[PDB]
Amino acid sequence: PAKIWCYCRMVYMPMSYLYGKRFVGPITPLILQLREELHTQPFHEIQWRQTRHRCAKEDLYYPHSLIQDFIWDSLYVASEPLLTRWPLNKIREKALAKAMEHIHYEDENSRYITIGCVEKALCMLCCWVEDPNSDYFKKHLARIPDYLWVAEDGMKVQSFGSQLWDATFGFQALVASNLTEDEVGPALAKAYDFIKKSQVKDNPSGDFESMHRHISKGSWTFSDQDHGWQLSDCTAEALKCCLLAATMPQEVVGE
Amino acid sequence: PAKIWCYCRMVYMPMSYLYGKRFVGPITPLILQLREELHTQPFHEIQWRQTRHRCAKEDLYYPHSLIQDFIWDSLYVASEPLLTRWPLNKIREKALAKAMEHIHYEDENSRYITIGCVEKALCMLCCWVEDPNSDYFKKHLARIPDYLWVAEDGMKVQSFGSQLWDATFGFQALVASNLTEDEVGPALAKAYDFIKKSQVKDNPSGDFESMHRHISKGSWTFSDQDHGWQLSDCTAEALKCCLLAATMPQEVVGE
Ligand SMILES: CCCCCCCCO[C@@H]1O[C@H](CO)[C@@H](O)[C@H](O)[C@H]1O
Ligand SMILES: CCCCCCCCO[C@@H]1O[C@H](CO)[C@@H](O)[C@H](O)[C@H]1O
Repeated sequence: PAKIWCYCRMVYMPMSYLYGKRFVGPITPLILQLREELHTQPFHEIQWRQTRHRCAKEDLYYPHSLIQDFIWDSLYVASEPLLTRWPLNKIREKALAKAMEHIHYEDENSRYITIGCVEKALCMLCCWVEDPNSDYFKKHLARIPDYLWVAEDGMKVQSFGSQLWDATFGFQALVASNLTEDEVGPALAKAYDFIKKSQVKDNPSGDFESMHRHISKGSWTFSDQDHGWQLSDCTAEALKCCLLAATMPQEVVGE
Repeated sequence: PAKIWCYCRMVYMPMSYLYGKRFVGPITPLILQLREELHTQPFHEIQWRQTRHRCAKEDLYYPHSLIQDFIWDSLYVASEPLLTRWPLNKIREKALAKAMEHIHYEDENSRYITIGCVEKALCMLCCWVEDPNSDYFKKHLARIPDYLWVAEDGMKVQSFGSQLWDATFGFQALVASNLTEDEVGPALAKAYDFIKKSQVKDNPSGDFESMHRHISKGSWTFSDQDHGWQLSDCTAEALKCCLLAATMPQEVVGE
């Protein structure tokens, strides 16, 4: 796990837990009346072992390799006959406990504003199926309205914040443009103090080192300081903005 | 196989071949309209892995042991995930060929009047699914009317012949009973010549030895000489009959 990308590691881990637990949601009367119209054949009177490899020709960009397909096919008969009727209690329970503790340690350091709407939505189910009555679930439910957005069309969902990146770009554009009226000074200061306050300085809570994470020291995020994720792209623009504002007079922009 | 009983070995071997080939008969319109009324639940909408161990309390005489059930459960996941989607070509083909050649070598020596109606019926299907157009199948079909029988009730099926055993018992009873009228001599001779002709003297065709069979030399069967199966029960009565008839005068019973 210390080799794969961070996004894949944080997305597939709840998927791994859900697959291990084999959790299925309750079959409401809507589900039974809607599952028939979707499939072209009867719901329960079809096969599933040979239906696993059927890729559409419209949504196919990177086809699977022969080795990957062979590995998946071998794993299907290696795991399902074994860890479903005679599951290894020790191994499976340790894996589930490690996944749960890793998710709990990750969300606390991320202030429950974890990367990705899909990842947060899946983590909410992952923590709800473990304890429907807790405080982590309630706090996850509380940050849900932080992603909805409205536009000319109906309500949409914002994948992640981008205020810092656009603010830095706008500040750079304003300082590069000639100060004709010179009245942009108050706005420049009122943005510069926010930029200074947006710097992430504290280390992640707990043993962030040796936990499949990288050291963060005076780093910048892409969305906001409440996330605490290092990203070299935004830091490079922030440093340029700070250096360009450094040569500006103190009496006009402030400290 | 040289350890188990002969009847079990000759009965389960066609069962083994049928299970290995996974042969299923054609689904006629009668089958689809009759498979629904039998099962209390829908035909295809039920489970089968956990339905394997459900023994009735009326037809249970020798319950399965824990070790036997564990062995079957382990074999179910050892064989089905392996030898159904990725079958060992060499091992399975050699096993099927050996079963076919063993059945063919056994039926030729048995003159197609093999032991048991169920075993013969299963062997007929086993040889038909291999070659519907042959001579062994036709000769098996020709000996079918050798088992049907009629009585006061409707037509029945006779599992095996018993003419020799009853003939020996009747001959012993007649010779033990005092010859009052002494006119039973012609009948005694007309039965004694048949008894002499009923002795199995030839060895089974081919290499009967070292083929999971026992040596037969001047043995007797239970049904008729056309079978060629050693049985110590009938031989003991036949020897007693021969010895008791030996002391009888030659001029009255013949040679
Ligand atoms: C030291 C070996 C102990 C037995 C291991 C059996 C194979 C692992 O398999 C698991 O083991 C569990 C505990 O026995 C059982 O519930 C089942 O056999 C199975 O779930
Ligand atoms: C020397 C190994 C050759 C490949 C055999 C793999 C194990 C045998 O097993 C069988 O072999 C088939 C033929 O390859 C494959 O379809 C599957 O592995 C299986 O059906």
